Amino acid sequence: HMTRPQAAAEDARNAMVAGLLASGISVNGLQPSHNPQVAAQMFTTATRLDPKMCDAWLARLLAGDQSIEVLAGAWAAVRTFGWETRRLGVTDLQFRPEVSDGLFLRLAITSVDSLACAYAAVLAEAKRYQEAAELLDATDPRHPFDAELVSYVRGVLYFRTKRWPDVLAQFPEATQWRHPELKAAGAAMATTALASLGVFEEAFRRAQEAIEGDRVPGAANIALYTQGMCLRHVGREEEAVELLRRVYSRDAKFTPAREALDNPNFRLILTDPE
Repeated sequence: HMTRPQAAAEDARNAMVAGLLASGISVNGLQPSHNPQVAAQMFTTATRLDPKMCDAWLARLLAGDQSIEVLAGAWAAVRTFGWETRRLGVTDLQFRPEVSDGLFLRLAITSVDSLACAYAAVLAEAKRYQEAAELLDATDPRHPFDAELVSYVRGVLYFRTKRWPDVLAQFPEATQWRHPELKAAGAAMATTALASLGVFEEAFRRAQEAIEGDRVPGAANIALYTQGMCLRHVGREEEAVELLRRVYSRDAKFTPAREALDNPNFRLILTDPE
Protein backbone atom coordinates (compact mmCIF):
# COMPACT_ATOMS: atom_id res chain seq x y z
CA HIS A 1 0.00 0.00 0.00
CA MET A 2 2.06 2.90 -1.36
CA THR A 3 1.42 6.14 0.52
CA ARG A 4 0.26 9.23 -1.35
CA PRO A 5 3.55 11.12 -0.80
CA GLN A 6 5.52 8.12 -2.09
CA ALA A 7 3.32 7.78 -5.18
CA ALA A 8 3.54 11.52 -5.90
CA ALA A 9 7.33 11.49 -5.49
CA GLU A 10 7.83 8.53 -7.81
CA ASP A 11 5.41 9.96 -10.39
CA ALA A 12 7.24 13.32 -10.24
CA ARG A 13 10.60 11.65 -10.81
CA ASN A 14 9.20 9.75 -13.81
CA ALA A 15 7.66 12.95 -15.22
CA MET A 16 11.09 14.58 -14.78
CA VAL A 17 12.74 11.77 -16.73
CA ALA A 18 10.08 12.03 -19.45
CA GLY A 19 10.50 15.81 -19.73
CA LEU A 20 14.29 15.45 -20.03
CA LEU A 21 13.84 12.85 -22.78
CA ALA A 22 11.37 15.12 -24.59
CA SER A 23 14.12 17.79 -24.34
CA GLY A 24 16.67 15.75 -26.30
CA ILE A 25 18.46 14.66 -23.10
CA SER A 26 19.14 10.93 -22.84
CA VAL A 27 18.56 9.57 -19.31
CA ASN A 28 19.19 6.04 -17.97
CA GLY A 29 20.07 4.87 -21.48
CA LEU A 30 16.68 5.83 -22.94
CA GLN A 31 16.36 7.47 -26.36
CA PRO A 32 15.46 11.19 -26.28
CA SER A 33 12.95 12.95 -28.49
CA HIS A 34 12.25 16.61 -29.41
CA ASN A 35 8.81 17.51 -28.09
CA PRO A 36 9.09 20.93 -26.47
CA GLN A 37 5.44 21.21 -25.47
CA VAL A 38 5.40 17.70 -24.01
CA ALA A 39 8.65 18.58 -22.21
CA ALA A 40 7.02 21.63 -20.62
CA GLN A 41 3.90 19.65 -19.64
CA MET A 42 6.04 16.92 -18.10
CA PHE A 43 8.08 19.40 -16.05
CA THR A 44 4.91 21.20 -15.00
CA THR A 45 3.52 17.82 -13.89
CA ALA A 46 6.67 17.20 -11.87
CA THR A 47 6.35 20.54 -10.02
CA ARG A 48 2.64 19.90 -9.35
CA LEU A 49 3.32 16.46 -7.86
CA ASP A 50 6.52 17.38 -5.97
CA PRO A 51 6.75 21.18 -5.61
CA LYS A 52 9.78 20.60 -3.37
CA MET A 53 11.84 19.27 -6.38
CA CYS A 54 13.88 22.33 -7.33
CA ASP A 55 15.24 20.83 -10.55
CA ALA A 56 11.70 20.38 -11.98
CA TRP A 57 11.15 24.15 -11.68
CA LEU A 58 14.58 24.66 -13.28
CA ALA A 59 13.53 22.24 -16.05
CA ARG A 60 10.50 24.42 -16.79
CA LEU A 61 13.00 27.27 -17.31
CA LEU A 62 15.01 25.10 -19.67
CA ALA A 63 11.78 24.43 -21.54
CA GLY A 64 11.17 28.21 -22.03
CA ASP A 65 8.92 29.28 -19.11
CA GLN A 66 10.73 32.03 -17.18
CA SER A 67 7.63 33.58 -15.61
CA ILE A 68 7.77 34.79 -12.02
CA GLU A 69 5.77 31.79 -10.80
CA VAL A 70 8.46 29.41 -12.10
CA LEU A 71 11.40 31.40 -10.71
CA ALA A 72 9.58 31.71 -7.37
CA GLY A 73 8.71 28.01 -7.37
CA ALA A 74 12.37 27.16 -7.91
CA TRP A 75 13.47 29.56 -5.16
CA ALA A 76 11.00 28.09 -2.64
CA ALA A 77 12.37 24.60 -3.40
CA VAL A 78 16.00 25.74 -3.37
CA ARG A 79 16.91 23.21 -0.68
CA THR A 80 16.84 20.46 -3.34
CA PHE A 81 18.81 22.51 -5.87
CA GLY A 82 20.50 19.90 -8.03
CA TRP A 83 19.23 16.79 -6.23
CA GLU A 84 17.22 15.25 -9.06
CA THR A 85 19.67 15.98 -11.92
CA ARG A 86 22.46 14.58 -9.73
CA ARG A 87 20.32 11.52 -9.00
CA LEU A 88 19.99 11.03 -12.78
CA GLY A 89 23.64 11.74 -13.65
CA VAL A 90 22.62 14.85 -15.60
CA THR A 91 25.15 17.71 -15.62
CA ASP A 92 25.57 21.20 -17.02
CA LEU A 93 26.90 19.39 -20.11
CA GLN A 94 23.29 18.37 -20.90
CA PHE A 95 21.14 20.63 -18.66
CA ARG A 96 21.88 24.38 -18.52
CA PRO A 97 18.75 26.37 -17.67
CA GLU A 98 19.00 30.12 -18.38
CA VAL A 99 16.86 33.23 -18.10
CA SER A 100 16.96 36.23 -20.39
CA ASP A 101 17.60 39.49 -18.56
CA GLY A 102 15.45 41.30 -21.13
CA LEU A 103 18.32 43.48 -22.40
CA PHE A 104 21.49 41.66 -23.53
CA LEU A 105 22.09 38.20 -22.10
CA ARG A 106 20.82 34.83 -21.08
CA LEU A 107 22.05 34.13 -17.53
CA ALA A 108 22.94 30.53 -16.72
CA ILE A 109 21.62 29.00 -13.50
CA THR A 110 24.49 26.88 -12.17
CA SER A 111 24.26 27.49 -8.42
CA VAL A 112 21.95 28.71 -5.71
CA ASP A 113 23.42 32.20 -6.03
CA SER A 114 22.93 32.30 -9.81
CA LEU A 115 19.33 31.17 -9.39
CA ALA A 116 18.84 34.15 -7.05
CA CYS A 117 20.39 36.43 -9.71
CA ALA A 118 18.09 35.09 -12.41
CA TYR A 119 15.04 35.57 -10.17
CA ALA A 120 16.08 39.17 -9.45
CA ALA A 121 16.56 39.74 -13.19
CA VAL A 122 13.01 38.52 -13.82
CA LEU A 123 11.64 40.58 -10.93
CA ALA A 124 13.35 43.67 -12.38
CA GLU A 125 11.93 42.97 -15.83
CA ALA A 126 8.49 43.18 -14.18
CA LYS A 127 9.49 46.52 -12.58
CA ARG A 128 9.53 44.92 -9.09
CA TYR A 129 12.84 46.61 -8.36
CA GLN A 130 12.43 46.59 -4.57
CA GLU A 131 12.15 42.78 -4.49
CA ALA A 132 14.97 42.37 -7.01
CA ALA A 133 17.29 44.57 -4.92
CA GLU A 134 16.33 42.78 -1.69
CA LEU A 135 17.12 39.45 -3.33
CA LEU A 136 20.50 40.66 -4.59
CA ASP A 137 21.19 42.31 -1.22
CA ALA A 138 20.49 39.02 0.58
CA THR A 139 22.80 37.04 -1.74
CA ASP A 140 26.43 38.10 -1.16
CA PRO A 141 28.37 35.09 -2.53
CA ARG A 142 31.63 34.26 -0.80
CA HIS A 143 33.14 33.24 -4.12
CA PRO A 144 33.92 35.98 -6.67
CA PHE A 145 32.67 34.01 -9.69
CA ASP A 146 29.04 34.13 -8.60
CA ALA A 147 29.47 37.64 -7.15
CA GLU A 148 30.13 38.83 -10.73
CA LEU A 149 26.59 37.85 -11.63
CA VAL A 150 25.31 39.76 -8.58
CA SER A 151 27.19 42.88 -9.72
CA TYR A 152 25.90 42.48 -13.27
CA VAL A 153 22.24 42.10 -12.31
CA ARG A 154 22.53 45.01 -9.87
CA GLY A 155 23.81 46.98 -12.88
CA VAL A 156 20.79 45.85 -14.92
CA LEU A 157 18.61 47.08 -12.08
CA TYR A 158 20.39 50.45 -12.13
CA PHE A 159 20.20 50.54 -15.93
CA ARG A 160 16.45 49.80 -15.87
CA THR A 161 15.83 52.69 -13.43
CA LYS A 162 18.11 55.08 -15.40
CA ARG A 163 20.54 55.53 -12.47
CA TRP A 164 23.56 56.28 -14.62
CA PRO A 165 26.25 56.88 -11.94
CA ASP A 166 25.21 53.60 -10.28
CA VAL A 167 25.48 51.84 -13.65
CA LEU A 168 29.02 53.20 -13.95
CA ALA A 169 29.87 51.99 -10.44
CA GLN A 170 28.81 48.45 -11.39
CA PHE A 171 30.85 48.32 -14.64
CA PRO A 172 34.16 50.12 -14.13
CA GLU A 173 36.47 50.51 -17.09
CA ALA A 174 39.51 48.28 -17.57
CA THR A 175 38.26 45.55 -15.23
CA GLN A 176 38.82 41.84 -15.70
CA TRP A 177 35.70 39.69 -15.56
CA ARG A 178 35.70 35.92 -15.35
CA HIS A 179 32.47 36.03 -17.42
CA PRO A 180 33.37 37.72 -20.75
CA GLU A 181 29.70 38.27 -21.64
CA LEU A 182 28.94 40.12 -18.39
CA LYS A 183 31.82 42.49 -19.15
CA ALA A 184 30.62 43.12 -22.72
CA ALA A 185 27.01 43.83 -21.78
CA GLY A 186 28.17 45.85 -18.77
CA ALA A 187 30.24 48.00 -21.13
CA ALA A 188 27.22 48.60 -23.38
CA MET A 189 25.28 49.81 -20.33
CA ALA A 190 28.24 51.98 -19.22
CA THR A 191 28.56 53.36 -22.78
CA THR A 192 24.85 54.26 -22.65
CA ALA A 193 25.22 55.82 -19.21
CA LEU A 194 28.20 57.93 -20.34
CA ALA A 195 26.44 59.07 -23.52
CA SER A 196 23.38 60.02 -21.46
CA LEU A 197 25.64 62.16 -19.26
CA GLY A 198 27.13 63.91 -22.34
CA VAL A 199 30.65 62.56 -21.73
CA PHE A 200 30.88 61.63 -25.40
CA GLU A 201 34.60 60.86 -25.70
CA GLU A 202 34.52 58.40 -22.81
CA ALA A 203 31.30 56.86 -24.11
CA PHE A 204 33.04 56.28 -27.44
CA ARG A 205 36.00 54.64 -25.73
CA ARG A 206 33.97 52.47 -23.34
CA ALA A 207 31.96 51.16 -26.29
CA GLN A 208 34.95 49.20 -27.60
CA GLU A 209 34.68 46.69 -24.69
CA ALA A 210 31.13 45.91 -25.85
CA ILE A 211 32.31 45.56 -29.47
CA GLU A 212 35.53 43.55 -29.20
CA GLY A 213 35.16 39.95 -30.33
CA ASP A 214 31.43 40.41 -31.09
CA ARG A 215 30.95 38.29 -27.96
CA VAL A 216 27.47 39.69 -27.31
CA PRO A 217 26.21 41.04 -30.66
CA GLY A 218 23.31 42.93 -29.05
CA ALA A 219 25.73 44.77 -26.78
CA ALA A 220 27.95 45.54 -29.77
CA ASN A 221 25.00 46.96 -31.70
CA ILE A 222 24.12 49.31 -28.85
CA ALA A 223 27.79 50.30 -28.58
CA LEU A 224 28.24 50.83 -32.34
CA TYR A 225 25.04 52.84 -32.52
CA THR A 226 26.23 55.00 -29.62
CA GLN A 227 29.60 55.52 -31.34
CA GLY A 228 27.62 56.68 -34.39
CA MET A 229 25.82 59.25 -32.27
CA CYS A 230 29.14 60.43 -30.81
CA LEU A 231 30.55 60.84 -34.32
CA ARG A 232 27.38 62.64 -35.37
CA HIS A 233 27.71 64.97 -32.37
CA VAL A 234 31.19 66.13 -33.47
CA GLY A 235 30.11 66.51 -37.09
CA ARG A 236 31.80 63.37 -38.46
CA GLU A 237 28.67 62.44 -40.37
CA GLU A 238 30.11 60.07 -42.97
CA GLU A 239 31.72 57.91 -40.30
CA ALA A 240 28.51 58.06 -38.25
CA VAL A 241 26.64 56.73 -41.28
CA GLU A 242 29.10 53.84 -41.68
CA LEU A 243 28.51 52.62 -38.12
CA LEU A 244 24.72 53.13 -38.29
CA ARG A 245 24.49 51.18 -41.56
CA ARG A 246 26.69 48.53 -39.97
CA VAL A 247 24.20 48.15 -37.11
CA TYR A 248 21.10 48.24 -39.34
CA SER A 249 22.69 45.55 -41.49
CA ARG A 250 23.53 43.49 -38.38
CA ASP A 251 19.98 43.81 -37.01
CA ALA A 252 17.25 45.11 -39.33
CA LYS A 253 14.91 45.41 -36.32
CA PHE A 254 17.26 47.96 -34.68
CA THR A 255 14.83 50.73 -35.61
CA PRO A 256 16.82 53.65 -34.06
CA ALA A 257 19.66 53.00 -36.54
CA ARG A 258 17.21 53.30 -39.45
CA GLU A 259 15.70 56.45 -37.90
CA ALA A 260 19.15 58.00 -37.51
CA LEU A 261 20.03 57.11 -41.10
CA ASP A 262 16.75 58.61 -42.32
CA ASN A 263 17.22 61.80 -40.27
CA PRO A 264 20.70 63.35 -39.84
CA ASN A 265 19.22 65.45 -36.98
CA PHE A 266 18.04 62.39 -35.04
CA ARG A 267 20.23 62.15 -31.93
CA LEU A 268 18.72 59.67 -29.43
CA ILE A 269 20.61 57.76 -26.75
CA LEU A 270 18.80 54.42 -26.38
CA THR A 271 17.66 54.10 -22.77
CA ASP A 272 14.50 51.98 -23.30
CA PRO A 273 14.78 48.16 -23.07
CA GLU A 274 12.15 47.55 -25.77
